[PDB]
Amino acid sequence: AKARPQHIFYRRFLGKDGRRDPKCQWKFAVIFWGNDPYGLKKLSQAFQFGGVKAGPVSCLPHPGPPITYCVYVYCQNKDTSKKVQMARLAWEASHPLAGNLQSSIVKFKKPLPLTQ
Amino acid sequence: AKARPQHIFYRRFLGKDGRRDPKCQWKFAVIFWGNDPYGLKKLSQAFQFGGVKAGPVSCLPHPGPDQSPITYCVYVYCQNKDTSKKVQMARLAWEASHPLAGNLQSSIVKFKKPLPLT
Ligand SMILES: [Mg+2]
Repeated sequence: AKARPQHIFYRRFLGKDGRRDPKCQWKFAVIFWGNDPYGLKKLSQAFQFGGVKAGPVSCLPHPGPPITYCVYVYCQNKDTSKKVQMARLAWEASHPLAGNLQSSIVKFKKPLPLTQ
Repeated sequence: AKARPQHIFYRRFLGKDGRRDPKCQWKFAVIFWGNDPYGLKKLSQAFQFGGVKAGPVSCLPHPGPDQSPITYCVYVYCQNKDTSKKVQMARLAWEASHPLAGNLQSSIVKFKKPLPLT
């Protein structure tokens, strides 16, 4: 529903990257974090392609003595991950509505079983 | 509460790596993933030190067509790559120590930018 235009933006932005190469192992990702969770929720729903899959929204730990929500985006190759980092950054500049998420590229040693 | 014995195992195991070393930035972590949430929950509650902080349990995606176990995971954020591997060992010790605990797969994590954890 609400995350739909954002989805199409990434759809043509990522281009070839969205399609999945069965050989590549899921070893990199992009973590987005902000204070407004529903924004991340729409980001999570938007980044759903064969080649780029976002996990659900969750938190980072903070010592109690404001919650920080985050969403992890998993991508087949390091090249793609940077692209996702740009993709959102473009949307943020493109659409003034969208809040400004901080982010960081993620590097896994051992691959993950996203598929097969 | 139920993850008290597990917490104390790590408390002594990690030793000084549990401390802050405040100069350090958080750019490393360890992702644990398996098919049993509540084991990961207990892990998450156990890993809670000044130098090692675990996020809550979450999932990894799967595609609609794929038959899947609905695997869950927890991130364990750290000071340095030094602590991150130690974390990986710490859990493996507990897994070999206590046969009860299901054997989680895991992976050391590396971040580009530091995360806001202080
Ligand atoms: Mg803006």
